[PDB]
Amino acid sequence: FATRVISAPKVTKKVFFKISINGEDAGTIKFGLFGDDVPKTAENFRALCTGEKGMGKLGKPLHYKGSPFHRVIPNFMIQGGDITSGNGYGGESIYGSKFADESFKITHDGPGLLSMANSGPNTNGSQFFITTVPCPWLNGKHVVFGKVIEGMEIVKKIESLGSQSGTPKAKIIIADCGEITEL
Repeated sequence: FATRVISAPKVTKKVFFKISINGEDAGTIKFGLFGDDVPKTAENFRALCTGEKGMGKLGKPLHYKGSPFHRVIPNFMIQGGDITSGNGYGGESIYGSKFADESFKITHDGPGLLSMANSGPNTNGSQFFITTVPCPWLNGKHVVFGKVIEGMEIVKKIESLGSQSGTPKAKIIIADCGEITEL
């Protein structure tokens, strides 16, 4: 029994980041993941929020907790998820290698979409970005797998601390993260 006539992919799992900025609590971003459409990509993100897979092959916990938003470009996107080196060059998926592009069906139609960063075809790891504008030129290059469902004002606050070069003007950390079970 449908309680909303939805114009978007179905949200099948919910996760959250708690954000600190220069060590000060900046609130919670909640995400909904499109697990019916890209289950493997959604599952990778979900597990990295809980840390449940333990230690990765690169010697760091498979866990977003403590990782920074390392590139923040106003009027474009904010990018994070380097859980191994925390500088924008690292990261690891739960699958023991970088994994293939699952689907390009969901497109970068507006702000607040979760999408995988990469370094070419089939190089998904842990790095992700959140759009703050429509980015249709990224369609077919990056796998969209979720969206912000609460705390978009925190995304905008992060975005306002960015720069044209992408170097952020404050230290923005995923202070905590996990799965929303108390649903």
